[PDB]
Amino acid sequence: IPTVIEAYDIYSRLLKDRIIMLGSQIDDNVANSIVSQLLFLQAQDSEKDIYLYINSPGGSVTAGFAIYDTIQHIKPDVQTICIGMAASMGSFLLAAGAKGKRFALPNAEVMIHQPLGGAQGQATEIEIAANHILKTREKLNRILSERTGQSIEKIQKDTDRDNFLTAEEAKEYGLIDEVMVPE
Amino acid sequence: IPTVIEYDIYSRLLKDRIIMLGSQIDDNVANSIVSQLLFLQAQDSEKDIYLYINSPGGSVTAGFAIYDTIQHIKPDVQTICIGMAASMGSFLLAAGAKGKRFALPNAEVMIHQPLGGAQGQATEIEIAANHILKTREKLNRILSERTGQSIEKIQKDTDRDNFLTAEEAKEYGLIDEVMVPE
Amino acid sequence: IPTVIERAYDIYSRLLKDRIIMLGSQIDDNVANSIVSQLLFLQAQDSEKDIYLYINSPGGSVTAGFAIYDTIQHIKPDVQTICIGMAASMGSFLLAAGAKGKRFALPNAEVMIHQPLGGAQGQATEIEIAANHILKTREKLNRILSERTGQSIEKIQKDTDRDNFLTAEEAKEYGLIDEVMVP
Amino acid sequence: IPTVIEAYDIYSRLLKDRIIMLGSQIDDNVANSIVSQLLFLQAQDSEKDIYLYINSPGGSVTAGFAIYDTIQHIKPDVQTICIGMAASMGSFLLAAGAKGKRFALPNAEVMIHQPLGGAQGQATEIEIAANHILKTREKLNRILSERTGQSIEKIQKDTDRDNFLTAEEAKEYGLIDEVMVPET
Amino acid sequence: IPTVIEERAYDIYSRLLKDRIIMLGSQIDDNVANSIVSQLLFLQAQDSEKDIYLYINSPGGSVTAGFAIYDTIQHIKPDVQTICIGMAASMGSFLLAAGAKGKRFALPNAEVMIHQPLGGAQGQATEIEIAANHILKTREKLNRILSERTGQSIEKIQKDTDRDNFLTAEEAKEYGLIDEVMVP
Amino acid sequence: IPTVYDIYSRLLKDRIIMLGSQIDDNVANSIVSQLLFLQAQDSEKDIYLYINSPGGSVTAGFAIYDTIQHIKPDVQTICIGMAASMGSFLLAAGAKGKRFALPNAEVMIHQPLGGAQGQATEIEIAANHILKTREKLNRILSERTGQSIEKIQKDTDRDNFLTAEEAKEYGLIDEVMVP
Amino acid sequence: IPTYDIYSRLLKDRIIMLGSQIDDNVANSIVSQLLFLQAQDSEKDIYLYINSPGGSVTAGFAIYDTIQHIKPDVQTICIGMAASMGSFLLAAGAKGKRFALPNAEVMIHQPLGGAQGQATEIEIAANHILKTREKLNRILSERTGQSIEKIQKDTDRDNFLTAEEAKEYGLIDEVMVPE
Amino acid sequence: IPTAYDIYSRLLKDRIIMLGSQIDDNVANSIVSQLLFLQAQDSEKDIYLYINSPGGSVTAGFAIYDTIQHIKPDVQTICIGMAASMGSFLLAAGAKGKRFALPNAEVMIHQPLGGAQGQATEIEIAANHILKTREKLNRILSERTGQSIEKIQKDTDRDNFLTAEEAKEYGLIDEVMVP
Amino acid sequence: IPTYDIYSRLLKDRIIMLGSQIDDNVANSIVSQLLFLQAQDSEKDIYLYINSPGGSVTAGFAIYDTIQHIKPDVQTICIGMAASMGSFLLAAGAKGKRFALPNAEVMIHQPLGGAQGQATEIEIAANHILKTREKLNRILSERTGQSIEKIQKDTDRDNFLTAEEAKEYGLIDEVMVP
Ligand SMILES: *[B]([O])([O])[C]([C][C]([C])[C])[N]C(=O)[C]([C][C]([C])[C])[N]C(=O)C1=[C][C]=C(O[C])[C]=C1Cl
Ligand SMILES: *[B]([O])([O])[C]([C][C]([C])[C])[N]C(=O)[C]([C][C]([C])[C])[N]C(=O)C1=[C][C]=C(O[C])[C]=C1Cl
Ligand SMILES: *[B]([O])([O])[C]([C][C]([C])[C])[N]C(=O)[C]([C][C]([C])[C])[N]C(=O)C1=[C][C]=C(O[C])[C]=C1Cl
Ligand SMILES: *[B]([O])([O])[C]([C][C]([C])[C])[N]C(=O)[C]([C][C]([C])[C])[N]C(=O)C1=[C][C]=C(O[C])[C]=C1Cl
Ligand SMILES: *[B]([O])([O])[C]([C][C]([C])[C])[N]C(=O)[C]([C][C]([C])[C])[N]C(=O)C1=[C][C]=C(O[C])[C]=C1Cl
Ligand SMILES: *[B]([O])([O])[C]([C][C]([C])[C])[N]C(=O)[C]([C][C]([C])[C])[N]C(=O)C1=[C][C]=C(O[C])[C]=C1Cl
Ligand SMILES: *[B]([O])([O])[C]([C][C]([C])[C])[N]C(=O)[C]([C][C]([C])[C])[N]C(=O)C1=[C][C]=C(O[C])[C]=C1Cl
Ligand SMILES: *[B]([O])([O])[C]([C][C]([C])[C])[N]C(=O)[C]([C][C]([C])[C])[N]C(=O)C1=[C][C]=C(O[C])[C]=C1Cl
Ligand SMILES: *[B]([O])([O])[C]([C][C]([C])[C])[N]C(=O)[C]([C][C]([C])[C])[N]C(=O)C1=[C][C]=C(O[C])[C]=C1Cl
Repeated sequence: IPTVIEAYDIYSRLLKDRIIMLGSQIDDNVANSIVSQLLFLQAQDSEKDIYLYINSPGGSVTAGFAIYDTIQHIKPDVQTICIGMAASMGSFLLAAGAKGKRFALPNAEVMIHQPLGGAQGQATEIEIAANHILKTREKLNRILSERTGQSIEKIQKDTDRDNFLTAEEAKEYGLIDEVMVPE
Repeated sequence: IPTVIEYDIYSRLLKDRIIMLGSQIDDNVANSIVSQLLFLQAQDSEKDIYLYINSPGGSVTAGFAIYDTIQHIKPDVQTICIGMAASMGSFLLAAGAKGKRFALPNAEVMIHQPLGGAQGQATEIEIAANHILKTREKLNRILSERTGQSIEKIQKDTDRDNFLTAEEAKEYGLIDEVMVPE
Repeated sequence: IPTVIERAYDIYSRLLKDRIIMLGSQIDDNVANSIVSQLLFLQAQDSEKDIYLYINSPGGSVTAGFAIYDTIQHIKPDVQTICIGMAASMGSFLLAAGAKGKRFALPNAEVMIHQPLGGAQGQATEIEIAANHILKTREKLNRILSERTGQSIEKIQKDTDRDNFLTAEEAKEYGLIDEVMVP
Repeated sequence: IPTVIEAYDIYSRLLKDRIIMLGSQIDDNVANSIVSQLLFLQAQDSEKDIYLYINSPGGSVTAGFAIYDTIQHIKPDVQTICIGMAASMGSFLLAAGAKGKRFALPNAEVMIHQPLGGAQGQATEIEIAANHILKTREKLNRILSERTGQSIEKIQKDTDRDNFLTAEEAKEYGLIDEVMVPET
Repeated sequence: IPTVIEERAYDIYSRLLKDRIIMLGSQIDDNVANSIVSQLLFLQAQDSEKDIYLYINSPGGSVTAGFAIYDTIQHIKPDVQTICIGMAASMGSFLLAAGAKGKRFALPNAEVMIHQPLGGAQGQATEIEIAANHILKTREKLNRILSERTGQSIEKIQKDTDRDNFLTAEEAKEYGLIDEVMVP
Repeated sequence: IPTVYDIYSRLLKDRIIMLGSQIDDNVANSIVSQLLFLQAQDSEKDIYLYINSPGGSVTAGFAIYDTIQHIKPDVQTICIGMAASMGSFLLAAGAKGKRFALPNAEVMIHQPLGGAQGQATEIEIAANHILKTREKLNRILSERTGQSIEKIQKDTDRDNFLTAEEAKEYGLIDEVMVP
Repeated sequence: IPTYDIYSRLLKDRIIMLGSQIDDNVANSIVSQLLFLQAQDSEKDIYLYINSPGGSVTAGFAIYDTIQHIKPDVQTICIGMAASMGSFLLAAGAKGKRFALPNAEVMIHQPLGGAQGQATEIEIAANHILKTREKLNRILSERTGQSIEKIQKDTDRDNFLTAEEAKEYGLIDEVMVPE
Repeated sequence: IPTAYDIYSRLLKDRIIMLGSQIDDNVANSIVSQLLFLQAQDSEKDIYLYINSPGGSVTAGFAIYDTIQHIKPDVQTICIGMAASMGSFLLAAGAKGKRFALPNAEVMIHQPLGGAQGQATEIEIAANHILKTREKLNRILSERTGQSIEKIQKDTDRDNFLTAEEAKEYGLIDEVMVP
Repeated sequence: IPTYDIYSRLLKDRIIMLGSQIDDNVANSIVSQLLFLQAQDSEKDIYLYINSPGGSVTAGFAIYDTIQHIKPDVQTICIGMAASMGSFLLAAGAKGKRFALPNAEVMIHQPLGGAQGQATEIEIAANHILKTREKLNRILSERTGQSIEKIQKDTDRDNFLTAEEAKEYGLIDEVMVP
């Protein structure tokens, strides 16, 4: 990763212009970094927009909600820009950007689906894990319904299996507001 | 395994209608035990069969293959716990002919709820959870019928591993008698 | 596996003398070759007397299963099928394949039906060929199961979308078996 | 494998009735056994038909040709019966049965495709390996052309990728003569 | 981890630490506890009166590593606000409840999970007995503290932690693990 | 194993059972089966159980122990090489007056070993189980040897190696077998 | 890497080196570099050197869409090999400013992937990779002037082109002759 | 192993036992069983024990040693190839006057080896056990060879390789078997 | 590596060290160094030391084409060993300015590779590597003055040359005397 001397790595240089790059799977380490960058940018300027680029195959639901809740909590608008692919928790965070400021580039892909997990142990323990993942799915569907304007029942049906959308399809669905046309 | 010349030792016992269940219960063990029970019924439909059980348990469906065959055939199947009858082992111990379920004095019996795993989409985990919960209800109902304990008590007593002495298993209704030396 | 002396038989060979075949494992080509050989042997010994096929199987290969299925339908003797323990996936398909009126399950036996599974890796063209093959296989399985059960192809498709666990009595109601063998 | 006491394993008992079961991948060990079974049966009776059941995903080309050439060499007709699947060298051996006596059961699958292999080393060594596998494909296509009545050009096109056929499609192609229908 | 230049160069976490923010975003082990304790001691020395903000996104971890953090929080003079984002499970939720009373928060979609300790023991019966007594005494200590931090009885905590118990942020507030759900 | 019958099958004809390995469920199943077979052949004649074993599973050992006590024939026990742990427990289980060791055979006694993993409640259950198992073993060994439960508990806290003569003094055997 | 590291020094002159497989980390870096260069000067050309065996389609489209989005022209220069997503990005440079060195190789082929699971899941994955191929073919048609039908046929298997053949194909505009 | 008897079973008919491997519990159980079988067939006729062994477990060796000393028939021992460690101990255990080695056979003597891991107390118990084992081995070897315990202790401090003639001079065997 | 690190210090004097197998990472670095030096001074010679067992053909051609493209002369100096793609790059230096030290070794041979899959795929891979060999032989013929037919025979198997033999072959111009 190259250096820019004004010495910054390229990502730290973009962060100076309020750009955050989410370009990997979402785990607790990534979420801790993204959250810290959001809190830092709010402290630097509580009113100017932040730009969150998303190229992510997804990852942990709780790590994703750390980012989601921080976006909703802070005062600046967070624009979201999908490049490459926003899948699974990636597409959920894309839909979480400020309304009117959610974008995808024309050949970027969006994929939505239901949560996945594992459970092992006594019948009672499997029951607890199943109830938890089902309640998690309900919470995700309810929020995505609010962010897209689609009904919970439609979101549930449309996420039963992997569902791949073009940028234009994601706009029609309500996951983004605009397909970004070239400058 | 030694040989007996009039057989491996187990085949020689089978001639006397004794079946030795001395391992974990998987599909291979169940197929063998079921085949032995069917053979013994065909050889003599009226004489008792003796099923010795020293087993840590195993697959529920494999256990039910054995359980349903015991209940289906005409001869009574006596069950004799030696060493340990745990989990599906204790369920099969309790499945013997009423009045003919035994444990040796220092044999141990353990009962608990089923265990398993589930991986995949939330919908798939839900299907797996419902299946293991329905399996537990079926096991508990049958154990209630075999012991005389209420389903509610069986559910409470199997929440975690529950180790019983032979005398405790008799009091519980899992066996009929502790076998005294001859 | 114990021995029985009448010469000397292993327990399974002794049951085969009474026209009983035990299918008690996963279904692969080696198992299918053994089951088919036993069926052909029994038909040659007596083309009129019933055969008893016990099934305790988690399933396996579709093509290995169809070697067994087609042999059952081809030979002259009726093949009774008896589920003990579990008949899942290709196991339940073969259970439903027994002579009509002579398909049985023990009371606590489990039956599970679902759609085929597989894998494919390589170029897009190769993945397409593999996808078309498994989809055509599912259509064939559904058509036969409709014929064996009396259910419509549309209902079978819906009911096999995910793992579907049936009790012996439910399998009878579904048309997969004819009777529960009650003690 | 169960035993039959007349003591035979089940396969030895079928071999007494001139039935050979090919139920695995085709490698040198399987070919050696099948060839030995064919030679034995001819020695027992040079006039009576042999029955070769095929449920195979395929395997080695040279092991397959050991079986193929033995079938064509011996005097008895060898009937071939596809159950389950006959793929790749398996479908080639299915087509090698006596004409008029090649069968598939109704739900059996047949798959044809081109040979596969590997090559590693110097450019010259890769060239030799490529020429060998290409010549092998030409040999297979020519024989399959003769067994099916299809042109070499059509077989080449139809085997470029994995090509799955139903039993009825295999009859239409000329790989088998009849679909064995159940009395039922 | 990006850098911020103020020239003094900070990683992003060092920059937040300048504003008295500590980020606990991983499993809790001895290395993590040593870092957190050191940060808490550093912040107390910089200003013994100003609040500290401890963000918690953690699946839990070692009980003794957790108590190093817990005891340091209670020992130092500044109030430590705790803020759950994502998930506070197991030793994570214990530390969430350890924040200054009135200053324990969770974000609206954050999850809190409470349960009993887990461990392992191998060796002689005497050794297994010692390990069992130790983990049971550890559980009693945890329950007693959680009773004091939440206002719930020890008997209720024991029952509610028998198996994994997942709470929403609002349920955690009702339980007494936090004081408020932080609204946007 | 040479043929005569394999060598062990030939000894079994003379009512000799060789326990010469670790004790697991498979070994216990075989030994129990041999004991039941010998009782069915002749319910009055003595059985000879040779023991050279490092020990093994407690429940597998109790399957053997309870069968010895259940059947009618006396079972003589003969320690050759080593009888350790559950091996020494079975040695002490032979018919009183008919428990032997060869002069250079070793006997070792110690407490049970095991594992426990999971929630505190699960660890508690496993600990209680292994502790009750030790109490059961000590009670029986007390009855078999004449030593108090307190002495057995103290003496099995760690590995305790005994010579044949020491095993006789302890009450684990009745006689050291002289040539 | 010698010392700015050498790549950072080239970046000062608006030169980006894509010299590896294309994964999400590489795409994130290239996109960031492109965005940085546009912010420094929105009018001056950028030079993207490509020596790559290919990689992820979505990572490649992150770079592709950023190239088309920003205002500066991006020249592409193939050195060594541009294969698969590498050759797609080569064709993505500003028209008239796509180059290859005389002995550089270009290879085009269809996408590859995997699918595992239920028949329905395999169907979804197959449809996805097939739609991805249609999208790639459509864009490459626009970039080269070849028809979608021709691109489909020519990418059925690995198709290796010399620099001059790549110019004839329309993937580049000129073969770079020595200065 | 050629063949109805396998070759070893055929030799056992002539009262020949072949010890041709490392000595573990399985081997000891087999050798002991063969010795008991031969005594039961004929309590007066000599037994011939061939030894080609690198050694092995001390307790397994003593199961064989004590059985040799217990039974009524004389056991001749014949070293072919090598008798090392417990192998040489068993060679010396044959009937006095009937211990042989072939001319090019090797004999090796040394002290016991083992391992210990755990608490200081556990290491102490293991050390005391192996030291007492060494004392027992040296005492018996002194009786079998006529050498003093002090000399055996010195001569086994490290690996000590003897020719057949040296083993005779030492007292481990009685005669070298000449062709 | 002591520390400018020692290599960065040599680069200031227009010296590039190629001291490893040739893969894409190494080629990317060498190319960048060549472009940097040309931008610093388009007229002064560059010195490329080569101690390499060879490596990827396409990575080698990235370096080869950059050497031929830039304006400064690139001197090549073989120390230790130049094998395979290493010796190809040695021969690629400016004519009159290709050197080897007296005990350095040069080895030439044909390309190597692998191919797995359907017969058609093996055919494509075989054709590709054979065309690559033809391309390499043609360029080496131009750089050495040997016929393509002679290069083909001489590279059929591993062919080890002394520095003096490499000079006689035309792979280098001079053996560097102390
Ligand atoms: B996506 O693959 O990023 C998806 C989230 C979408 C549905 C919004 N991520 C998950 O579902 C993750 C996948 C793991 C492999 C990281 N699952 C969880 O975070 C999770 C949630 C709840 C439970 O309860 C048992 C388990 C799991 Cl693993
Ligand atoms: B016991 O440990 O033998 C127990 C049976 C008792 C409760 C009667 N066995 C099981 O519960 C087995 C354990 C496996 C490790 C073999 N569990 C099952 O057979 C089973 C049943 C149902 C499901 O549904 C998901 C899973 C499993 Cl794994
Ligand atoms: B069951 O698990 O036995 C199921 C069959 C049911 C639906 C009747 N078996 C399969 O679906 C098998 C699973 C493998 C792991 C053995 N799948 C196939 O046999 C099969 C069929 C078709 C294709 O085309 C790509 C692949 C596979 Cl793997
Ligand atoms: B099929 O998978 O049986 C196929 C034969 C068909 C085309 C008639 N088998 C092969 O192509 C085998 C595959 C191996 C994995 C066993 N390939 C060969 O026998 C073979 C032939 C020629 C060459 O020359 C290099 C290589 C190989 Cl591997
Ligand atoms: B939680 O998973 O963070 C939980 C703590 C809660 C109940 C407050 N953590 C533990 O219980 C840890 C889990 C390990 C995998 C790190 N357990 C211990 O720290 C611990 C405590 C006491 C004993 O005594 C044997 C063992 C263990 Cl492992
Ligand atoms: B000895 O090592 O044979 C000993 C028995 C003596 C004390 C009579 N064996 C055991 O203690 C075995 C050791 C295992 C490694 C096989 N332990 C058990 O059988 C046992 C008993 C009880 C519990 O409860 C947790 C566990 C175990 Cl593993
Ligand atoms: B090339 O090898 O870079 C090729 C892209 C060309 C055709 C433009 N890359 C791929 O095809 C990659 C290869 C992976 C091994 C990284 N494939 C994908 O990115 C991809 C696309 C779509 C699907 O759907 C199932 C899977 C995959 Cl893996
Ligand atoms: B020789 O290698 O056979 C030697 C015996 C001679 C000295 C008579 N064998 C041993 O010393 C064996 C070696 C093991 C690798 C099998 N040692 C023991 O049997 C033994 C004895 C006592 C102790 O106490 C801790 C340990 C061991 Cl391992
Ligand atoms: B030398 O080992 O550097 C040699 C180059 C000489 C002949 C000028 N390098 C290769 O031949 C390399 C070897 C690899 C192990 C890196 N081969 C290729 O670069 C190459 C070229 C073409 C093909 O087509 C299939 C494959 C390979 Cl691997």
